[PDB]
Amino acid sequence: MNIFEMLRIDEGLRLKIYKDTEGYYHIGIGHLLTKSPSLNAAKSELDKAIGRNTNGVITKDEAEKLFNQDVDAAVRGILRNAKLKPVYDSLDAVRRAALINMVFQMGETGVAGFTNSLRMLQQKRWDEAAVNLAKSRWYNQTPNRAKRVITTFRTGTWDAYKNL
Repeated sequence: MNIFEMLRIDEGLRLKIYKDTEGYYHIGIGHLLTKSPSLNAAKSELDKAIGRNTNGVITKDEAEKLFNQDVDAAVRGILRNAKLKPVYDSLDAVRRAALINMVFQMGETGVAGFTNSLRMLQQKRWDEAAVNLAKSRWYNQTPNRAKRVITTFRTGTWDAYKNL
């Protein structure tokens, strides 16, 4: 199992513009188009990202292309982040995958704000962090996903994703 498979599970794959749980427009494999109300705005951003006139629809290859660029940017974001870097460098390979997942979903900025949970992960206090992490809007809005990542940090294995 790896980060691409993991996120492919959590995000799904939609070939047409769609709204995610917070009503924002996306496409592909959890690719944020725009934060605004305009489908037009969204269609606009989509064409600029793809480089062609899409008319709100893209191919699988196109989606995978944005996906690879997005995974790439999440990792780089973590590495350039003063609050995130040390945490990530202190973790094992599986746990690193869980942090990249969070970053991909809510942004560096949103993750760097889980201050207390970050300290706990850094100290290898697995069960304590998992409870802290669950005290969040993030867990209350998308509990099944949040749970999967959380057990992941807890246990350091892919158990939560096997059978998916």
